[PDB]
Amino acid sequence: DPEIELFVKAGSDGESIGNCPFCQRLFMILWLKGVKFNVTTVDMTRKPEELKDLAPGTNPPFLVYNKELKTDFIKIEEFLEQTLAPPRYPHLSPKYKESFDVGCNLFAKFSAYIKNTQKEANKNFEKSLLKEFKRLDDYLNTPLLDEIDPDSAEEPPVSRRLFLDGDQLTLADCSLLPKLNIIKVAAKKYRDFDIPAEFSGVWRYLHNAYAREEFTHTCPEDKEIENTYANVAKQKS
Repeated sequence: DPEIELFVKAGSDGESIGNCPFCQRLFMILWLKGVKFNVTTVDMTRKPEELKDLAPGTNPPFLVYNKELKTDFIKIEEFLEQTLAPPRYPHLSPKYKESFDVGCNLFAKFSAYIKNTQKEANKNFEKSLLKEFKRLDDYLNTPLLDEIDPDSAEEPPVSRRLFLDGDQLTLADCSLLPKLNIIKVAAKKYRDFDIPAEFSGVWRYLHNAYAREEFTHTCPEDKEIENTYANVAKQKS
């Protein structure tokens, strides 16, 4: 294997894994590739010391691959998917771009919702979030074009696939799952929001996903997520 060290955001104690969904994204990618790697946390309250190195534009997440520094979010993902490739490593890119797009819109609506300072606007922001969850629910319940149901074969009426793009974890899941974890924790804490039980596709996905260590063991403690929104989630009225 190559020498890989992933530098992620440290939590409140300056040591634990912090709330950083792109850090978690990269953590999951490395785990799913099956490559040997280390994860080091960076205490962003001690930048002069922790930011070694440097090149001032270096900020977590960043990664050192055989001594080469790699930076800037998606560029790191692209490099890893390219370099850790078959025959030796598994291909993780999803077949369908839509598997990405459904996740980015959802997190944006949550962000608007959790940052809304006007309690009187809560109904609209909540409806907005729910509508995007319904989009995700629909995506997860609608069979993909290449989908073969294990029990009923091709062209099934409803989807029972495990994950966004099929039955294997892909980059699309590495993007969305950390964000879904954030939404679930933060929205419950600060808006008493639960993801509706009626969204059976979303819940099927969550159950499948929380059964995979690659996701659950890369999550920060819930309180790190709660800490992120402690100030911005305060409302007028």
